[PDB]
Amino acid sequence: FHKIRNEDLIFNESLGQGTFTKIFKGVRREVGDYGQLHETEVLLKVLDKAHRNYSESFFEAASMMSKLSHKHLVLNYGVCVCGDENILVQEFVKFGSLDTYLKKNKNCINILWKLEVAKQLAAAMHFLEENTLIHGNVCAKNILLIREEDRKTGNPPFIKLSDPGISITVLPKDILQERIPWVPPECIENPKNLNLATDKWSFGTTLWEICSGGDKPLSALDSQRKLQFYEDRHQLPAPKAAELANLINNCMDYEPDHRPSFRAIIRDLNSL
Ligand SMILES: Nc1nc(Nc2ccc(S(N)(=O)=O)cc2)nn1C(=O)c1c(F)cccc1F
Repeated sequence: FHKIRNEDLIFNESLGQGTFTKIFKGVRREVGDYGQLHETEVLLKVLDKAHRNYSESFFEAASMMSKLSHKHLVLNYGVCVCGDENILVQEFVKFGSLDTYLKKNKNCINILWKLEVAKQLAAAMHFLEENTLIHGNVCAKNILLIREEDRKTGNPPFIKLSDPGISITVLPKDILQERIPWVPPECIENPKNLNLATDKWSFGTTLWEICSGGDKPLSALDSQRKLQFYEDRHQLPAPKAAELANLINNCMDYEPDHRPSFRAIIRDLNSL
């Protein structure tokens, strides 16, 4: 990972929180191509000092996303570990997280938009599966909108997948339970069961989000009732716009070995 100096980073407005992290929009002063000076918008993820003991996992996440290069994977510029800080320096995606966008733009997102976004995410996950690289936290909040759909020029929307953050393999059990139903049942049973099939399940949950105008599945259930939801083998209800409900349920198969490959997922999406 490229080391960025604290003096080249300016912290601006807060953009919320992650798991044991605080998030800020910022600026990186840098020498760019041809020796030109740039002051570039960046996204700064800051591990909580009180949780410094997660630093390794915190950075492993980013390392995962930077192992390979792909048009649908967020770019990491580097890290800042000056002083007592553990900072990830990431590309700033103009239009933010997909769940927020879906909530704010419900009455203007049709099935074609959601189908294109789903195909793009499936392409990213197929790229990861071919490379046998586990993401571990596919969710609408970790999908970032680079470009809005412009039906006046035919331009589709364009999305990227962000980093998964601290792995579910080291997170406390109560956080994992709160992450039902993105975390698959075999990972509630044993977080060391993290596997490629995990991302197929979570991809299903993410499709549910995309089709549900940004609602969170099972948000009305507390952690104990989410646990029991998995124990009684329930599936998510079909979204009102149910065009993708069969694919959602096929991805959210309680048998991990039965979840379809992302190539079959993509064929399914293209058939619609
Ligand atoms: N890499 C990245 N870029 C952005 N851009 C962004 C974020 C929020 C807004 S706004 N005004 O709240 O709607 C506008 C632009 N986010 N981002 C992330 O990794 C990220 C994430 F994945 C989840 C949550 C927060 C994040 F910050």
